[PDB]
Amino acid sequence: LTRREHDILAFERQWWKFAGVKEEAIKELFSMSATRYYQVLNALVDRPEALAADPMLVKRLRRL
Amino acid sequence: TRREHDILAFERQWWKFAGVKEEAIKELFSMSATRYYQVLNALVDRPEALAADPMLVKRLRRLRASRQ
DNA sequence: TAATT
DNA sequence: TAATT
DNA sequence: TAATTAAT
DNA sequence: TAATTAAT
Repeated sequence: LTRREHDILAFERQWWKFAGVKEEAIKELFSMSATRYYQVLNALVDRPEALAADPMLVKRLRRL
Repeated sequence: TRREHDILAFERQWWKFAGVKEEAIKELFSMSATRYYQVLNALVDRPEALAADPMLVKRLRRLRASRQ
């Protein structure tokens, strides 16, 4: 289906631009490079206050 | 520790975006996300997929070849 | 770039 | 330590 | 003593 | 398109 494959290419194309918004947001919200954010992120997941402050978040993230 | 605070809300709101992405998947192609990801790996590695966009497929192969 | 200096 | 690397 | 993607 | 021990 080409009339539906054309839709599929756009759908993932936009959701790519959103992670870019996250990258821009992280840079302008924390004055940090976008990946050092993720370096300490998985470390703080394995801390009891992280699983107490927001359970579903750390649950999904630790699941990786 | 207030940086830790707003980071939690940040990933929380972008977790909701992932949730919005899941619902967008379920109501645009009538497809569960699991089979959606079961075919995504079978389509990105195609000659036509690489041809349409040079950066998209390259990022997809590079990042998963580094995470795994 | 990214903890490490 | 503290911008600078 | 339950849960959950994921496997087969 | 569901099932099921079994894994983590």
